[PDB]
Amino acid sequence: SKAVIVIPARYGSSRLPGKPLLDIVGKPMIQHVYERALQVAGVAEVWVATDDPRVEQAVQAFGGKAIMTRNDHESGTDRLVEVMHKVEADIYINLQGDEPMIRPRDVETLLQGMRDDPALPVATLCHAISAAEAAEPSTVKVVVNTRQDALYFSRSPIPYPRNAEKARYLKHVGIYAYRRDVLQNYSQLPESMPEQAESLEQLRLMNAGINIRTFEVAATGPGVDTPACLEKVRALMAQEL
Amino acid sequence: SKAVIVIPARYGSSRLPGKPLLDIVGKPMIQHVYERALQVAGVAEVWVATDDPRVEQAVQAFGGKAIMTRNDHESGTDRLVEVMHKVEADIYINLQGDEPMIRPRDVETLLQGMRDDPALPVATLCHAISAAEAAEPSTVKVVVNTRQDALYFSRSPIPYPRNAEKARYLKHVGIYAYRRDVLQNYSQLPESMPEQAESLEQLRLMNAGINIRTFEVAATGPGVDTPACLEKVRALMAQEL
Ligand SMILES: Nc1ccn([C@@H]2O[C@H](COP(=O)(O)OP(=O)(O)OP(=O)(O)O)[C@@H](O)[C@H]2O)c(=O)n1
Ligand SMILES: Nc1ccn([C@@H]2O[C@H](COP(=O)(O)OP(=O)(O)OP(=O)(O)O)[C@@H](O)[C@H]2O)c(=O)n1
Ligand SMILES: [Mg+2]
Ligand SMILES: [Mg+2]
Repeated sequence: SKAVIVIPARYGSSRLPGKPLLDIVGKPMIQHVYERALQVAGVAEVWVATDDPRVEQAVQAFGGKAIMTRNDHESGTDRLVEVMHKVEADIYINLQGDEPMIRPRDVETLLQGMRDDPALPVATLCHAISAAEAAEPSTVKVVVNTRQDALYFSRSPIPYPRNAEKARYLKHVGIYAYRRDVLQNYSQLPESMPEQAESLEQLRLMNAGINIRTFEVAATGPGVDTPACLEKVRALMAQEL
Repeated sequence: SKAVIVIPARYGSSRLPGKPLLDIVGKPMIQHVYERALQVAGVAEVWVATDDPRVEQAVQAFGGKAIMTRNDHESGTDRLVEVMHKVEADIYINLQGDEPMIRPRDVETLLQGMRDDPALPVATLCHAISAAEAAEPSTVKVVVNTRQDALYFSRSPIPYPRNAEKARYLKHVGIYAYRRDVLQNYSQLPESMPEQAESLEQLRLMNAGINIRTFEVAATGPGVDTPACLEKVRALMAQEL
């Protein structure tokens, strides 16, 4: 059971452009992710999937695996599919490039889930959040059953707060562990109505009966989209040491 | 493949005491439901599960079948399990006692779904609704996959309208079709957190990985909850004549 990590790092960014080559305390964001990916046990390879060369050059610079990919992809998942075709593996882990504060142990937990249950198509992460945090649509909630299998993913605060005291929310940490086969019969997947309405690509798998299991971890640090928190990333990154 | 129809009709009601016996165009509400259930093809038995002797009598009064049950039942569902033990069948259909405007064909569509797939645990119904309606916490929304399997049931507008033009909604028509086995292991099922927050008992099935398939129908007539709705249906059913 070989497993590899893939890190999508497009240059073009609607919000903050060239977001991956951004300097977070001496290193380019993308590098922080790479180094951390390298610390994950059980992984045979760590690849960065890029579309622009200013990234590929940046990556090779620190000696990272730089595989060039199409500059047309509408989503990460797609770009990952293209890499699944050239880099052989049983398990693919997709780590976003805008999260320089990922926890190598969280990833290990994710990959362990895949290993503990071979029949599991996809694994992903989540963590508890206040009902105050579950209000913001930028935040994505997830609800699961006893087996931790995902029921649904939404921008709406689910479950609804009827008996509000009994409500418990879980943010969804956008990392995924895919079974090679899943990626292979993926391009054939048609976009679902919930997907397009919600603007959540993972719902394209649920539309197709493809089970996704969630794994809970501790409140994770901030991602990197808002240059405002970007100071907290640097401040937390810089402090972290 | 024997299938029976169960109609829970407890005497009690926070706003319409005796409700099952309320008069709509000449007959007590419960009768309407019964007569309509009797029109459904493929059903071997139509039973009314009650908790009161006055409710029992009335049903015997017009030639219907009745069965007394624990007056301490907490829910129409838990009342059904008790009937599952006395009346043998492979499929159980639970029709509400406060919905005299049920459509015999909708139930047939429901029973057919269970028959077309022996492996299906439970089947239910739904129907399209505007986003303006879906806003009401009072209305239970449901979202499904390509095979029409339910992903989640909530009072929150799901799917969330990120790209509203893509958001299409379904109101959950609360009728059920239970495979005998499902009812046999029901009392062992523990209440789920999502079920408690949203106050939706069907969510105790999903928490247990027990698939529920939804079938779409045309917008259904209203039930009898408050006396405004009572006069609301009374009218409808009279102008139908
Ligand atoms: N076609 C795409 C889309 C996304 N990504 C990658 O997926 C991660 C996060 O995606 P996202 O949050 O959507 O960032 P952007 O794609 O740049 O869009 P935005 O800035 O608005 O969030 C990043 O590593 C990004 O480069 C990618 O490689 N190729
Ligand atoms: N302990 C119970 C609870 C409910 N039911 C039956 O389940 C159906 C619908 O129940 P519900 O949706 O909960 O409506 P009500 O409970 O009657 O709402 P209210 O208390 O406000 O009248 C009705 O046929 C009702 O008689 C039952 O037989 N026994
Ligand atoms: Mg991002
Ligand atoms: Mg009612």
